[PDB]
Amino acid sequence: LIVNVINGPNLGRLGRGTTHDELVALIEREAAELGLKAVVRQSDSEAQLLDWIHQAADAAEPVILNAGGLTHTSVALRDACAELSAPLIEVHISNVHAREEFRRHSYLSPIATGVIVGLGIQGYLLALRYLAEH
Amino acid sequence: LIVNVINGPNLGRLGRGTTHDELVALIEREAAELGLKAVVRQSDSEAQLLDWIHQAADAAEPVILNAGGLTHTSVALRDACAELSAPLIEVHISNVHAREEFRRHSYLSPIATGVIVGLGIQGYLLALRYLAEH
Amino acid sequence: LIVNVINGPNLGRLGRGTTHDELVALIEREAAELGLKAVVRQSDSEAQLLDWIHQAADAAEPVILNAGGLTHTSVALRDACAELSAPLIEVHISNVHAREEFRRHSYLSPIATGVIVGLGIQGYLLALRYLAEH
Ligand SMILES: O=C(O)[C@@]1(O)C[C@@H](O)[C@H](O)C(OCc2cc3ccccc3s2)=C1Cc1cccs1
Ligand SMILES: O=C(O)[C@@]1(O)C[C@@H](O)[C@H](O)C(OCc2cc3ccccc3s2)=C1Cc1cccs1
Ligand SMILES: O=C(O)[C@@]1(O)C[C@@H](O)[C@H](O)C(OCc2cc3ccccc3s2)=C1Cc1cccs1
Repeated sequence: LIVNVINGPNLGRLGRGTTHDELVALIEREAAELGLKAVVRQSDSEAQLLDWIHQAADAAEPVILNAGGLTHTSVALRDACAELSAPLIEVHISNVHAREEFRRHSYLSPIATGVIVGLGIQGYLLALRYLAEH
Repeated sequence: LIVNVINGPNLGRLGRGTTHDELVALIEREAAELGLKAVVRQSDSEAQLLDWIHQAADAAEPVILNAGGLTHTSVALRDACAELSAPLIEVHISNVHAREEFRRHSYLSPIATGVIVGLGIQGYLLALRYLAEH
Repeated sequence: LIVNVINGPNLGRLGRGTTHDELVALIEREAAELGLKAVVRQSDSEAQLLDWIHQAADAAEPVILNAGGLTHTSVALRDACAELSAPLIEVHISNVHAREEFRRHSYLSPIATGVIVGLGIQGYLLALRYLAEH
């Protein structure tokens, strides 16, 4: 049943139209409809994100991760994620391939099961549906 | 009146001749002379720096930012700064163009109003004077 | 007598055969045999690692540093380490030259006294022995 949705730096600033709290609500509702339980967490702290990934590794739970800027920069986060035995779906709200070159490189994509970008907040919901059907 | 001066990693080690406390004193005095209030904050924690940038975004206040090593490495910090509606002045005490190649690239400069480097601690004071006259 | 052994992100996950606690035990025992005192610390937080490096700088104590993913990414950590007056030995358990290209670049190596990689946990013990004989 359990899927961990982990949001990284700046994701708490969503909507300041959809706020981060509203995103949590949308994800939780969709998870319920799919027979899952979504646990949604956000932090601007890499160490906090690492701890949540460690917990998912210990629990053998899947992760939907939007790491924000750390996607492009953090080897530590990638390496934490490499311990996950369950699927890892990388999500970006924006199309990271449509702006600065540096955003087109992700440390996470090579070790993720898959990646969804540019489909807005629905990307999280589509990631949930992937996990439900697998 | 209010200008946020935000110092990143290692800036607390200044003078260990001018210490970070002495830098705060110099900035506060100059701000007073210019009819401004400077709020000076330093942290080695990226998450703390992000929170201070978020607060400046919410308050529509300008920021003078010396991000230390994060200047060259942090997309998360750049992205937080992109939310600022008021001016962002990037400051470096040292001339970052006169040593290692990696220091000559800043994630902040492309989104800053302007950048002052190599003028020592006076760089902060000159940034204050820019904001006062604008 | 005192050598600071500082472990960065993900090192707390060792053995989850040798756990991080067992690594601490092995290092402490070897330090004792060499007439040293090893102080072993681990954190997933860059800010915490920076504080431990600052303390070693203030105490003029040597550092054996395995920075984990931050080895490849953190200018802030490198810059903190540049304040150290005593030796800095960079250690990696794995051979960082035998996998992804990005692991073959270290911000720490150019400012370290030396570097040991790929010799497993014994790398820490060999670093201790270097410091003991110098
Ligand atoms: O597309 C993403 O999900 C992304 O992982 C791309 C990543 O390159 C960037 O650091 C980021 O962080 C930069 C941000 C921009 C922004 C705009 C409006 C409200 C909040 C935020 S946070 C985000 C996260 C995004 C969320 C929404 C659009 S991008
Ligand atoms: O020039 C800067 O302001 C800079 O943002 C350049 C940046 O590349 C570097 O990570 C850093 O951080 C490296 C440091 C060096 C140093 C030397 C003496 C006392 C404190 C510090 S902290 C600094 C910050 C600087 C402050 C003073 C000189 S450079
Ligand atoms: O070789 C190292 O010491 C290294 O600094 C290499 C570095 O590139 C990597 O981020 C890391 O962090 C990735 C990790 C992998 C792993 C595997 C088994 C148990 C724990 C960990 S943590 C480590 C630290 C390592 C420890 C053991 C093997 S690599």
